[PDB]
Amino acid sequence: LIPTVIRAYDIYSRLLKDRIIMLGSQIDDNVANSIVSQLLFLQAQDSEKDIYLYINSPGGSVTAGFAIYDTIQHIKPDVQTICIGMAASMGSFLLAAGAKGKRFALPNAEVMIHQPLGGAQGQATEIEIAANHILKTREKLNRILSERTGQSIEKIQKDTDRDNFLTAEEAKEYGLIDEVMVPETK
Amino acid sequence: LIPTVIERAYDIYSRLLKDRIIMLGSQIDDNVANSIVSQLLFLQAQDSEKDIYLYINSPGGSVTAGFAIYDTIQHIKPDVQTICIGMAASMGSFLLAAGAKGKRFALPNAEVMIHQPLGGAQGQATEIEIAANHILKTREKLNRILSERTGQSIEKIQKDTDRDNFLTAEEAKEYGLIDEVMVPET
Amino acid sequence: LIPTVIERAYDIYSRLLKDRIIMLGSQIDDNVANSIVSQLLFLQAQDSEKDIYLYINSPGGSVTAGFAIYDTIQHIKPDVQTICIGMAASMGSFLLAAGAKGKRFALPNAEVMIHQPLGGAQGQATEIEIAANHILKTREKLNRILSERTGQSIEKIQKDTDRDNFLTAEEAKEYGLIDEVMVPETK
Amino acid sequence: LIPTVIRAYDIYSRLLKDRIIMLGSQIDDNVANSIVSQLLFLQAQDSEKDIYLYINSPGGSVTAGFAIYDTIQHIKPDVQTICIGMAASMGSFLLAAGAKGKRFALPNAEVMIHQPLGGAQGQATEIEIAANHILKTREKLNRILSERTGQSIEKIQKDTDRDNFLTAEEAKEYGLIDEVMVPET
Amino acid sequence: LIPTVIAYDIYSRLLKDRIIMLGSQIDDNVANSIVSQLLFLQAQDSEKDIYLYINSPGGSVTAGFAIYDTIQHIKPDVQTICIGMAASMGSFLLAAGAKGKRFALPNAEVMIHQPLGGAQGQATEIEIAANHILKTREKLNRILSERTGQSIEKIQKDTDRDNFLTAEEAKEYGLIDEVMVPETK
Amino acid sequence: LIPTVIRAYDIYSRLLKDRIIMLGSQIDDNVANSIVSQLLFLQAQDSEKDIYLYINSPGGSVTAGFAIYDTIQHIKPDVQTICIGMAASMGSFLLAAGAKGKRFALPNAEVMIHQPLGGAQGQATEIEIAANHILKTREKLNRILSERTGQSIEKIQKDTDRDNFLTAEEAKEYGLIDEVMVPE
Amino acid sequence: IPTVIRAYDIYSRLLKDRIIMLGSQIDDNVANSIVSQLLFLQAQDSEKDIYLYINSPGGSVTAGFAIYDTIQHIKPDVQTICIGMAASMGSFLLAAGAKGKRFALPNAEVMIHQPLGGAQGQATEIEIAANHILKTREKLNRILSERTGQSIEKIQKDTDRDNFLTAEEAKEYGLIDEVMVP
Amino acid sequence: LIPTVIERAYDIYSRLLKDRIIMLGSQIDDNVANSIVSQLLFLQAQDSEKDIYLYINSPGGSVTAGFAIYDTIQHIKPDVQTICIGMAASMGSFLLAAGAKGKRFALPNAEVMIHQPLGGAQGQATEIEIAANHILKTREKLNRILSERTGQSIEKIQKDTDRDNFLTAEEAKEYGLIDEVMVPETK
Amino acid sequence: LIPTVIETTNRGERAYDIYSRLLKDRIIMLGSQIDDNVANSIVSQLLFLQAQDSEKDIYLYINSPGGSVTAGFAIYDTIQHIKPDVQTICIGMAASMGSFLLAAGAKGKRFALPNAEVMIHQPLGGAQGQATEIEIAANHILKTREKLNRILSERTGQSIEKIQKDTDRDNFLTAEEAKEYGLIDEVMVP
Ligand SMILES: [N-]=[N+]=NCCC[C@H]1C(=O)N(Cc2cccc3ccccc23)C[C@@H]2N(C(=O)NCCCC(F)(F)F)CCC(=O)N21
Ligand SMILES: [N-]=[N+]=NCCC[C@H]1C(=O)N(Cc2cccc3ccccc23)C[C@@H]2N(C(=O)NCCCC(F)(F)F)CCC(=O)N21
Ligand SMILES: [N-]=[N+]=NCCC[C@H]1C(=O)N(Cc2cccc3ccccc23)C[C@@H]2N(C(=O)NCCCC(F)(F)F)CCC(=O)N21
Ligand SMILES: [N-]=[N+]=NCCC[C@H]1C(=O)N(Cc2cccc3ccccc23)C[C@@H]2N(C(=O)NCCCC(F)(F)F)CCC(=O)N21
Ligand SMILES: [N-]=[N+]=NCCC[C@H]1C(=O)N(Cc2cccc3ccccc23)C[C@@H]2N(C(=O)NCCCC(F)(F)F)CCC(=O)N21
Ligand SMILES: [N-]=[N+]=NCCC[C@H]1C(=O)N(Cc2cccc3ccccc23)C[C@@H]2N(C(=O)NCCCC(F)(F)F)CCC(=O)N21
Ligand SMILES: [N-]=[N+]=NCCC[C@H]1C(=O)N(Cc2cccc3ccccc23)C[C@@H]2N(C(=O)NCCCC(F)(F)F)CCC(=O)N21
Ligand SMILES: [N-]=[N+]=NCCC[C@H]1C(=O)N(Cc2cccc3ccccc23)C[C@@H]2N(C(=O)NCCCC(F)(F)F)CCC(=O)N21
Ligand SMILES: [N-]=[N+]=NCCC[C@H]1C(=O)N(Cc2cccc3ccccc23)C[C@@H]2N(C(=O)NCCCC(F)(F)F)CCC(=O)N21
Repeated sequence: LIPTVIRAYDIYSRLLKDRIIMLGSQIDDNVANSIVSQLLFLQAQDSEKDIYLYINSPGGSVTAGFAIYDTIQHIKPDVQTICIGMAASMGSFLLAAGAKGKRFALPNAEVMIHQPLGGAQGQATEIEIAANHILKTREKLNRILSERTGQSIEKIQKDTDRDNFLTAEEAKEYGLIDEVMVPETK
Repeated sequence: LIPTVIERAYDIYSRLLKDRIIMLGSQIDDNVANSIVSQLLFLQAQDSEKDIYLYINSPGGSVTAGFAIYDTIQHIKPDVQTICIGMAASMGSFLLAAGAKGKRFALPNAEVMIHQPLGGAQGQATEIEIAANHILKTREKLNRILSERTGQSIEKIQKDTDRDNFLTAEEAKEYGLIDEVMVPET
Repeated sequence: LIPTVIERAYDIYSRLLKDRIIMLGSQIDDNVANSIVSQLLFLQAQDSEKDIYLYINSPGGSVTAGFAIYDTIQHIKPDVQTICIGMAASMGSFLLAAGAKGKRFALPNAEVMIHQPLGGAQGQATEIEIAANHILKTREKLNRILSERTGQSIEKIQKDTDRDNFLTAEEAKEYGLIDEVMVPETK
Repeated sequence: LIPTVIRAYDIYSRLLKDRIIMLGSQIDDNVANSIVSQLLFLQAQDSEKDIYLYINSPGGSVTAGFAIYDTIQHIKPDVQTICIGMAASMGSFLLAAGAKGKRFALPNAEVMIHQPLGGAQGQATEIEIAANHILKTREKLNRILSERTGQSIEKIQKDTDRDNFLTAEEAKEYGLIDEVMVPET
Repeated sequence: LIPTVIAYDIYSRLLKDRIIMLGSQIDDNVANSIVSQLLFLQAQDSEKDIYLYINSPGGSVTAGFAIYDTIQHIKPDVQTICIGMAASMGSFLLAAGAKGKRFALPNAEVMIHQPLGGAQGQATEIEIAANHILKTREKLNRILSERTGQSIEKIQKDTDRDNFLTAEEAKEYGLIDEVMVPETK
Repeated sequence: LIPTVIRAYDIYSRLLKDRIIMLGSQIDDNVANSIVSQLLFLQAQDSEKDIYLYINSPGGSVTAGFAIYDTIQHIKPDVQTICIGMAASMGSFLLAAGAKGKRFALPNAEVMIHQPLGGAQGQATEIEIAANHILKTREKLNRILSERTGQSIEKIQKDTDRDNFLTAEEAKEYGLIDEVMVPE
Repeated sequence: IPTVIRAYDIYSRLLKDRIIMLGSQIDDNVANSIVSQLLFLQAQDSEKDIYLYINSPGGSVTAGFAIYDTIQHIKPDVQTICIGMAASMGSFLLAAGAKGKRFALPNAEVMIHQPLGGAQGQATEIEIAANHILKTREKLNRILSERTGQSIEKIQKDTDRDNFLTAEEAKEYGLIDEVMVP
Repeated sequence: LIPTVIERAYDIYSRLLKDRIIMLGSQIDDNVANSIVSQLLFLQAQDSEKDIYLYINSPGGSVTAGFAIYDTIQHIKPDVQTICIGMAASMGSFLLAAGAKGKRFALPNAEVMIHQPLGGAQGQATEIEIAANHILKTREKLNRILSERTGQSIEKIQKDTDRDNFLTAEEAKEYGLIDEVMVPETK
Repeated sequence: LIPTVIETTNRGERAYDIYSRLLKDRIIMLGSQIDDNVANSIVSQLLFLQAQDSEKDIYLYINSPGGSVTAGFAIYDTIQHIKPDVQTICIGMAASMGSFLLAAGAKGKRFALPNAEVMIHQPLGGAQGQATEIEIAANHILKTREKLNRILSERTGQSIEKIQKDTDRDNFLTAEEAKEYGLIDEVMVP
């Protein structure tokens, strides 16, 4: 049950009013379509002011993740990315896809990078097509990470061969984020 | 949970429909086709001249449902722009190609896939024959229209759709399924 | 799932009903038939002169639910237009063929299918006989009305419905199931 | 529990000693392999004496049936066919396949003929291949039935379009069997 | 069915007075809602205390840290009040409240244990998962050490298995500052 | 379908306006959280006026029950308890937890007391911990019942060993309630 | 399964006259049995022909290759006789019989296609499985070319999808030598 | 149905055991290991000098069950030949490599596969650590023995077993898992 | 499918299933999870072998993940009761009650092959119902553990308190480690 805040907003709709979008679950097409539409709407409201993408996600669909990636790059406003809780797989990809100098993580947040997961069954030719497709998809993802992080493509491939868990501070020095957002007031 | 925007209160997809943006964001069944057909007809009645924008993030689905969307696009006066974000596969890519000439787009990292239609039949040989003839006719009809829409020959469409054929956004433009790859201008 | 329209706030399908368009967009069960019957009666009461438009994207379903729609169409004063978009199969195509003469339409890539009715029976020989005779009378009743609506003879309908018979929008017109293929004029 | 008779035999193996093979179930590969083995065994014991194929079966696999059919035709001994209870689909095809003048049914035995059953899922090209395969298989069945019964291929195709039940007498005059084996007073 | 007051649902009414309800197993949905609420209450009033009700058996560690980090990031003191139970990540969040303002009511139950997880597949994948959960445990223990005043190794021994504590025992442990006494009538 | 009464209220929210809280189901964390919130709301609405806790419950979670218990004792207003239908296990504990002199049952209401239920699976040391935990919980429940009823702990222990059903009148003489509320 | 009279079950009686029955889907259990039978028949008599009955929809590739290698290893000629059907690895094994001694009965069905498989998990795991089944296909197609006389590129085209053949069509393709007429 | 052979009525696998052939033709579990251990012990007692022949067509399975077989092979006096027919995967290929040196074979089209051991663990971080340390020790143990049996270095074994690694019979020979590919006589 | 072995005699052919042939030479196979069926069979086998010869050694083969404690104690007590020495040999694995029974073999005749795995841990159980029912089950399994630990201490030479710490969680041991622990006497080398 999502609480209401007083016009009357559900808490997530209230956050959208101050240009905060919530990527808070597994990335499927429904989540992507919603985050795309929110990005488009916020552009139309104001092309100058920053948008804030909250990321607490284990990842999910690559294609759905790319719907969000492209929409972030297409629109005029800077899209800040803030990892809170965890950003894994396509979650961590989108965290690195934020506007330069405005990608953050909170101190105890967990960033994880790995290679894409998929499947194929049937004839040897069908297996070959699926294998060729997912290998092209991985290289596409590794290319963009290399550009976004400033690590070489070969380093990205080695480090994503298996699940690679990084602390907030480790994700900064890797180049996935720009800053560990510390508690100033405390 | 779909967020709400206030600018009167709209759910996000209804706010997009106010600016003539329809969302084809899931598998194509009869329910999705009927919702889209109704949105198309409604937007015509509001304004028969202004452009409609059909967002496509879909893996295809039912062929007859897809054709309900196709025929309703062609019937109405407004240009329906097609925009592949995320992925457009099978009947999704067909409906991408059915967009108004000069206004079929795909974002850079969007995935396009074409293949032949999928079906099934069980029972007596006479029933298998009838179902086999039906799905072959259905493929000829799809290949006919894809040839007319892309500029490729029917024989090339049939070879290239014999098994799953993945295409980048740029490869989709070279093939004639889209007109432009919508680059990040800003 | 369903988008809202502000033109008072309507869900999209309700906005279409305001312009006398009814959506038969699913498998025909009793819930669907009751809704459509209630819509037909409402539109009559608003205006007995103006046309009603029955959008048909349906694979068929319950025969009796189909006849609930059929009888309510024939009972009311207004002409009810039928427009096949996507597909109209089994009782879907029967209802497509039940539209007011000269106002049964299909868009060019719509699919039409006709067959005999489907049913079942399990138990004693006497119960199987009763169920068999019932479904046979139902088929004759369906074929008699299809003959009258299309102009084809009862024996031609019985051969052409013996198995699944797929027809294009154009083939549906020349069979007599529709009157006109609604071609795109602006293109 | 199959009873034993006395050298001790289970009852079916006792029947096999007198050259009687029991086709008493759905025709799958295991049943076909056993009957094929039995036919080859009985040939080796005596290439001349008749073999008696009891048929109480609803049919089953077409390829498994043709394993039985071809093995019947290949071997030297005449293979009598006896429909008791029922012979349906490939069961009735095998009933018709017996040695000429030696295909029998008992008076209340049921004979049914229909077209083959199958299935296909996936791409339109895969569906096309399965359709063409099963249609060829039906033509193959109807051609052999035509030769065996004396009826035309076109009549067999009309009479097998839907389930078609026949009495013993009706199956005789159709040409599926030669005689109705009546009980003596 | 949640009751309404005049029109707020009861939980939304509590949120109007800066009370947030952590009353279920901690998953990502619950974490995102609480994070959103914490950020909203900061924006309304950056000075005034927030009150975090905890009746939770724990759940996801990463979801718990989403809540933990947001509490530490915002300016307002976040009071924590254990009512019913605070277990696992629940008790971690109870200890994470503003110093001097972590409470439990007299019959509330506080439980602490080590995190739970899983791994299946190759030895190398099991190794990676094992090193990951051990690092997560050390991170949890380091922060609990800081919050309670107890040593990291005392936390490790005391969380090796389920360790149930009364409200009073939790206070002397350093998980809470006070056992909340009844209001003055 | 819960009926509405007319400002429009669903029937339970209407009862909440007049300081009546419904504990009408199994006690889990959700029920407890709702009731806790209602008790805190009614305190803020008026610190003086009585609150009425309707109890028709088979019990449930002990920790969820203690969330309701502690919140009752915390707040300023007297909380009346009224058992209608049944109060079993933690249900009867909460019945007994009402303000002194204002714990009621209607004449055919069923009151049942028993010991807590739980479980454990795994290693002997895990079983021991789970066993020690549930025994301390029983000692905690029995100590508070002793105080609330006037019965000795050892009498509570014997009487809760197995399921012990009590009539409304029997509940009064035991000390779980103060009065059987007769027809007016 | 009936008995004949010492007492034999019918399949064991056929093994006494050097006949092996491949009458089911090819899994490891069927392959271990047939390999053991082949070895036993070699030891009894290294010169006399062995007769492999084939009524099989195919099955595991590796299990099929257990039977294939053992046929090629032993001294006796193994005749292959397709009765009912020989599909996929069943047809591969049919083509593997001694040269001039591969048969099918008139109405027997022979089918050839490419091997089936599957893979799930990481892209690197999918790549390995893809490369493995592609190698397995080249190996199967290579041997069929040698056994039939057809080119590797013709075998790859004809096995791209399910391809059904009559007994007569199997002869002129080179999968068998003779149609055994009654 | 396993066929019977008469000379004394043996089932076909028992007939093979008479001539000192043991069949490892399935997934390795405790039952299979116990049976193979017992056969090895029995064959030793019959004749401590003559070779034993271990047929391997197996996808592998339990590591401890596999080591039951490994140790019993090494314990007994007779040489235990190994012959891969069809496939030897994981612990299957380990046991293939464990045959008497100079007497480890594969037929030309036999698939040999080497990877790292598989396992799992659910529960507390401490319980996950114990299960992780156990399987890592087990992999080191397997890799050390493979090194001694093949002549390859431990670090090369480590890299080549990190993922599923399929080898042909010939590739298994040059890797050192087998000594000979048993080619057929011409034609 | 358990293979059968046929040996020629002067008066025909004698057929044994392989495990029954091992029993002829006083070898008993503990090759599975220890349930009551496994225990009863092993108990009966021990009793039979005693009656055949009260002086000759019996050989207990152990490849077992453990199982029922009471079933294990059926085997344990029967071993101790009979006169013949019962050698124990771990091949593959001996875990939990498996390793306990390994440790229970005749002093000096407990073995393991070099790559055999030996694991010790505390007993497993469960309880559901009333607090008092939980108490009884808890007290019962705790007494069972004390009983297991006390006998292991006598058999290994390790103190009760070290056994308790070493069995608190799953403790995997190599064959050599099991020797030095006192669970076995010798690693039987090739
Ligand atoms: N180079 N260049 N660029 C700018 C051309 C954008 C173009 C277009 O292609 N689309 C298609 C589209 C659909 C869905 C999601 C998308 C995400 C990323 C990009 C495109 C998307 C919609 C957009 N409109 C708009 O924003 N209207 C304002 C209303 C937005 C609302 F408030 F409804 F959200 C309507 C007017 C128009 O011409 N366009
Ligand atoms: N170009 N051209 N033309 C020819 C006019 C079309 C004609 C008709 O055939 N239909 C049937 C129909 C139903 C459903 C979906 C369809 C999709 C494609 C084609 C037809 C469809 C409805 C339409 N009306 C309308 O749009 N009224 C405006 C309201 C629209 C709303 F806002 F409700 F959506 C009512 C008046 C009328 O005569 N028609
Ligand atoms: N002989 N004769 N014939 C023509 C008068 C019809 C007659 C009748 O038989 N019914 C029964 C009926 C119920 C439900 C669905 C039906 C569908 C098809 C036919 C009948 C139906 C109701 C109708 N009314 C009405 O339409 N009122 C207008 C309001 C309609 C609304 F707007 F509510 F939908 C009330 C007054 C009345 O006498 N009748
Ligand atoms: N006409 N004619 N033809 C007989 C010559 C045929 C030839 C052959 O092709 N086969 C293969 C075969 C296998 C299985 C089932 C089959 C069914 C139909 C046809 C062939 C079959 C076996 C047969 N043998 C035999 O029958 N031996 C007698 C013993 C039989 C037993 F008693 F074991 F069953 C061994 C000697 C031999 O050269 N052949
Ligand atoms: N001290 N300090 N520092 C740093 C300034 C915070 C900064 C920011 O980093 N975010 C990202 C963010 C998103 C979601 C959850 C988060 C939880 C914890 C931290 C960050 C979070 C959003 C925030 N905004 C805001 O609060 N606007 C007021 C409305 C809040 C609402 F009412 F909607 F909740 C918009 C303006 C802005 O610059 N920021
Ligand atoms: N004011 N005061 N006082 C009395 C001081 C109590 C103190 C506190 O400890 N909490 C924590 C708390 C949370 C949830 C359930 C609890 C149940 C029992 C005890 C504590 C609870 C919240 C409370 N607030 C309040 O009641 N505000 C009134 C509105 C209540 C509403 F109507 F929203 F329910 C906010 C102001 C405040 O300092 N407190
Ligand atoms: N030419 N050539 N060939 C074969 C002699 C090779 C050699 C060998 O490599 N094996 C291993 C082996 C096991 C299982 C299946 C196999 C299949 C194909 C090849 C090998 C196989 C066993 C064989 N023996 C034998 O056949 N003894 C006869 C009895 C056979 C029985 F009747 F038991 F089956 C024991 C004596 C011996 O040195 N060998
Ligand atoms: N030097 N040295 N070393 C070691 C002496 C071996 C010793 C022993 O330790 N065992 C235990 C044992 C059980 C099960 C499987 C084992 C596998 C590998 C090693 C041991 C095994 C049994 C063996 N016996 C025997 O083989 N008898 C021959 C008949 C065997 C039969 F035919 F029954 F299988 C009985 C006489 C005897 O003293 N031993
Ligand atoms: N030391 N010690 N001694 C053995 C004398 C003990 C005594 C007894 O208490 N039992 C009960 C018993 C039952 C089952 C399992 C047991 C396991 C452990 C102890 C006892 C068991 C049976 C035994 N008998 C016997 O062994 N007869 C020999 C035949 C054995 C066979 F071959 F059948 F297995 C019959 C004669 C007799 O007085 N006894």
